[PDB]
Amino acid sequence: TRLSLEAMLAERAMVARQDLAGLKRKLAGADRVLAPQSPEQCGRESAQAQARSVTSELKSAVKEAQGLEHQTLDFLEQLGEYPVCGILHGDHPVHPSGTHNNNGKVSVKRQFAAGTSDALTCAFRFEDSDLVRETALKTTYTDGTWAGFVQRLKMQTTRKCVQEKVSRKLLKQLFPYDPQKLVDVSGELSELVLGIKTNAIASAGPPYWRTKRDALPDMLDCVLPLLYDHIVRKDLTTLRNKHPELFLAECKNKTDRYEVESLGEKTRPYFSHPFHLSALVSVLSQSFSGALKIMTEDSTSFNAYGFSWTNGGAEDLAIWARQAGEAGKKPPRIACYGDDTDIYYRKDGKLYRICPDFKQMDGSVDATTIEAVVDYVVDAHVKQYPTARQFWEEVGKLWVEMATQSPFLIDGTKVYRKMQKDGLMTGVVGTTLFDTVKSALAYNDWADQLMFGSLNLLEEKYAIEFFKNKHGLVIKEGTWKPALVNEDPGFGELWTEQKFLGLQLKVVRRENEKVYVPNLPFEDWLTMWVTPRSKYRSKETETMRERTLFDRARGLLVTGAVFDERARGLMGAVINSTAPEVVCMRVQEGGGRGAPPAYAFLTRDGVFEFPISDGYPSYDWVVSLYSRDHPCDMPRVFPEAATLIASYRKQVMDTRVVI
Amino acid sequence: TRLSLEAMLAERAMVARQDLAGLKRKLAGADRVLAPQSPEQCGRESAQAQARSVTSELKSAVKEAQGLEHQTLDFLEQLGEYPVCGILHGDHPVHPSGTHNNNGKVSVKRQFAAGVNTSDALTCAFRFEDSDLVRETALKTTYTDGTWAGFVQRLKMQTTRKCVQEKVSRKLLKQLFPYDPQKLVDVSGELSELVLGIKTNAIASAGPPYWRTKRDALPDMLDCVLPLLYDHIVRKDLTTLRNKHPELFLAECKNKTDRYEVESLGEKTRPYFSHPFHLSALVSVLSQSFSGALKIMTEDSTSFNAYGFSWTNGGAEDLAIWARQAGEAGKKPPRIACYGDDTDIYYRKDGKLYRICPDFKQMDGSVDATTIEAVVDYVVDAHVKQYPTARQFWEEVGKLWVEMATQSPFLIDGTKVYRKMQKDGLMTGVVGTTLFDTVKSALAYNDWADQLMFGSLNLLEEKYAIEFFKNKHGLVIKEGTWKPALVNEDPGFGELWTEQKFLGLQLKVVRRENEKVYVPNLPFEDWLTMWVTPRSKYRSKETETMRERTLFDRARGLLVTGAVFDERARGLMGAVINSTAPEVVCMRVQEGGGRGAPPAYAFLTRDGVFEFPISDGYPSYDWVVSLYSRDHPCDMPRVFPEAATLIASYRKQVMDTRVVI
Ligand SMILES: [Mg+2]
Ligand SMILES: [Mg+2]
Repeated sequence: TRLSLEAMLAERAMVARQDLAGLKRKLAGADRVLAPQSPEQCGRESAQAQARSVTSELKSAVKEAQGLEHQTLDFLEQLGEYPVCGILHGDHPVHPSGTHNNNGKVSVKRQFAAGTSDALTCAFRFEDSDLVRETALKTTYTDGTWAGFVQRLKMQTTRKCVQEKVSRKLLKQLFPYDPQKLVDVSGELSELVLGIKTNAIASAGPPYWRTKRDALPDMLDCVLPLLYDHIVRKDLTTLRNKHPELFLAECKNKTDRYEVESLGEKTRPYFSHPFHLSALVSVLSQSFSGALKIMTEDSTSFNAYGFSWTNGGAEDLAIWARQAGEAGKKPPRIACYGDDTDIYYRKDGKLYRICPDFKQMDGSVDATTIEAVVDYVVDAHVKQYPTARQFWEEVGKLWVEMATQSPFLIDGTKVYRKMQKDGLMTGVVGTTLFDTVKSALAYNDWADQLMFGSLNLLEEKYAIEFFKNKHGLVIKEGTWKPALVNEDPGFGELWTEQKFLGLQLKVVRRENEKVYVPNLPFEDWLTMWVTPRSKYRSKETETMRERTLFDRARGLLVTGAVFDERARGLMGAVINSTAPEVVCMRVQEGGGRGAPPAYAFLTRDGVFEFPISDGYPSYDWVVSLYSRDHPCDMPRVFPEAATLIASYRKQVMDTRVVI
Repeated sequence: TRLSLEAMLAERAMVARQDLAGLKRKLAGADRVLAPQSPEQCGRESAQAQARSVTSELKSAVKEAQGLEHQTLDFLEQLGEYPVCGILHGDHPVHPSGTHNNNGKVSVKRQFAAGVNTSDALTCAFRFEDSDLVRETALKTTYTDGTWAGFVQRLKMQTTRKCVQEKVSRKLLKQLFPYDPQKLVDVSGELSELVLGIKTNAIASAGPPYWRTKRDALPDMLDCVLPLLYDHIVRKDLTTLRNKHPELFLAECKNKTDRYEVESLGEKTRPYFSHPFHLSALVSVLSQSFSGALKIMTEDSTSFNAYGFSWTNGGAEDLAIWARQAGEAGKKPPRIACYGDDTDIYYRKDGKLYRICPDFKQMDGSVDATTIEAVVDYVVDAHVKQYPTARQFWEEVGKLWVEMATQSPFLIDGTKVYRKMQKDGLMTGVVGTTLFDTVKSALAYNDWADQLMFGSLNLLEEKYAIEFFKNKHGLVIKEGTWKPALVNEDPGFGELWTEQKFLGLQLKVVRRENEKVYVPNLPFEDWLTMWVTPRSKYRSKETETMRERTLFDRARGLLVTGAVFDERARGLMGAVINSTAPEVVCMRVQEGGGRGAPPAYAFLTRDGVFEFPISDGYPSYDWVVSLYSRDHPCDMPRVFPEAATLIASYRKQVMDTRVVI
């Protein structure tokens, strides 16, 4: 008696899905269920050479833009230099020795490196050569450029803003929430802070200069109680003046997909705040976003922050939109998510959709909006939990400061500050909500003006002037183009050609029912496919790179690529060309279910889980994800994999037989 | 990727306990709770040299004994050679290519290696204990493969003894071995699910034709051989299978690596038989179900069965309560408990309680075929009476069980296949060995007890008892081991019931709060023998960390088994625990499901599974006594009370959000 044979089998299975050579051998000749795929266009040698040619040209384009000189930073206030923080936690300084330290002053260095071929090689292997080359040459995943970084930083720290007229009553109307879903912030702080969610590998900011996971004990055990003590004694000025690095941010260039042709003019900045400040404010921010209604749940709400497409969401959007009324008679339907908007109105009874773009919206976010949002979120909590009002009002003051006036490093030891409170410091906790409110306030006023009779605000020329003069918002010319909505699309038809949250809305068939699903043209799926958000990693083994392609193919199929013939066929070719042992190996990501899709708005929580790491997204299964309460199993690539790997298939052996 | 800080901390803690360098640093100034310990007696240098001298002398004794010539194997029937099994499972033969194959015939090679156990534990004993005693104790016993000479000598002894057929019926077995029929497994279920329920040792040999560990051979056994076996059972066609694939019924006769007395290495090495996995797993359905249903003597006063007795949670005291019911010899029934070849006998003479603990000499040679067949029939009948729709299948399995216990062909060394000349004599290692031994012993002691009631009170005396067990039951009682002892029926704190052992342990009373607690006990010298003779040989790639952690785990196991109740044994184990490095105490460990390897002693609990509460606690007197107490639960003390927060580098501080500012 050590263990049951059943337990023995279970343990053998765990080890077996870790033996790639063993999986290869045991899956040999197994029945494989193949996804639909496009036919091969060229051989491995040609596909790889064609991908290398594109990559070489892009590397050259990046190197040239990265060589451009950049403007001076004179548009910011200069604050001198900060001393490296000396606070100790036990045996070590919280600011690690010999890092981010130039002769005792805090220092940083911006990364603009000039360093994706695997996915591009696949696209050339299975898709049209000219189309793949032309698409892949337009966009690249890059650190960007000094010149474009400074240009964009200037644009969002020097804009003339308009202070919004906003009150708690108005925000209740535009952003209703469920008070019973707010976290009880009159509880103990440690336990509240331990509840916030964040990215384990994101930077903890100054003074930690480490990942959040590495810095977490220093933040929790050492800095947070120090911060708390000075908050409640109203003594933050002493802490700031003695330990300025505790309130210092870092201004960083965002590595991202960028258009090759504007690399020299556009790289997006964002700000990385100290871990203790962002974690503390996240208690309010994440509690509030968790409690917000979205527009499909409450027709007075302008909020789409929280909207998600699966489980009927896509159709919820359309049902909500069809309620839009005749302009100048009845309310339009306006949904705001960060700087993204979906606008519906009727003219002569016909439904129209507008999907305009703001230019560098964060530069237009005025300080009055920022303070009103903080006050609205704080007041929501203290109305429900009034015994903790004063503590969280102090936190709200920290939040406003972080969003508007934190000092920050860029490159070297020079500390900077924005000249004015106006302009949102992108990346601060709550960025998305600040953007959403500013947009909704502007569109709410727009809708009021329609009811006042100014129906020419339906027209681009006057709309652009209105948003600029009355709200300090820049609507990109050419983006205000009302489109006739196909209100009840037929099978395979689009709602409109416009995108919201990065996706089109389409109707497809399941049985004989219409299902609303996300969609994109092939070229847009291809752009995402060929520009993975990962740099050359020598660590990445052939097996890991092979598995990455499989996971990314699954992710795009679930996001809607299964509903485009070519995109579906490309992802299917990737899946079909994945080795059996790579399909069936044990994987870490997704809790062993396989890495979830990159697209953030499939579900409200943001966490999507594949049912199994060795399934693939068939049309039927993905459609079932977008249908309401209509479930389908994810199909296995190798139906017999479990028993093949275990080298055992149960046979019923009856003990009751006559002998 | 996106996680709560709470989950982030939990994940950090997991990583932290795998980083020995980090643990060492974070536990450096940690406040340590010390177990009671003996003081250091000599330095490391002197302790290692003294240990080296002992191992060197033992290695020499073993090599010489292993050189002794062995007697011939002519006392067995010889059956020729068997062909290597050719059955394929998918892409491979069930009998691995290029192993156990001599020109197409099945072959084995007995291992009699000259490597003893390790010297780490012996070094600790020299470090913290008296030099003469450690040396004298260590020279007496060694963990060894044994010798050819002793192996064959012992094999002959248990395959050639004249046995006495027992007079036994289902009615008598019901009387001596009551069981709960509702606890029997429903063997009219589907066979696969029944076989997947049996428990065995993942790394034991799967036997012929697999020649692999049970873990490695399991899919071959389950998916390939078992259904083949099943098909031939239900078609009454086993003869076809045996004649075509004889390796499917072949056993291996093996020398048991074990602790052995150095001075008898040449005369005594234990044989046992390793049967094919498919046979032992199939029969284990009945055997393990039956032992799960058996009553033990402390639950039913008619039962002679202690197979299933366990010491913790009041068991030790249950034994004493049960024993005190023994009556005046020749007037009222004694109290007799049988476990394998071990017995505990109680009777009263002039009202005074006496205890006998005799030893059988190689009892398996004495187990007669009538007893074996009766035990199988009783176990089968119990199941088919409770589950009558499966009578015929399990009656066929019972026939296989009897063959495996009495007549399986077997290899020893080379290709020669042998068989025991007679049915009599139990093939030690067959599934059910313990029960077969237990029934044979109980049948004999039941007859002994009957003779007392008939007036034969001279059977209380060794001379007449030994003659009776030989002549009436073919059992050999070892001279000098029938020595009735006055029992201390109500021992005071620190006092023994008797100095005798049962299941390897003495019975003692100790104090907990203000109550008496009955606990297992041993003299220091016996704990020391076990401590210095680990059941493990030298293994390369066994890092110092693993070796240090093994000493820690073995010290815990001995303390829990009863060493905490002997002052010197407690002090030696405590010295080892206290000298274990903090990072070794607090590191993450695999054994015991992350709680630390459980004690080697098998009878702490009935199911056999013992789990430590935490891998970084130590067994204090208070905690161990609580395990033997009837309910009284106690927490296992941590060696480093602050380890968790030190390792996490975080200790919660209450920060009130309701403050006025
Ligand atoms: Mg848009
Ligand atoms: Mg005994």
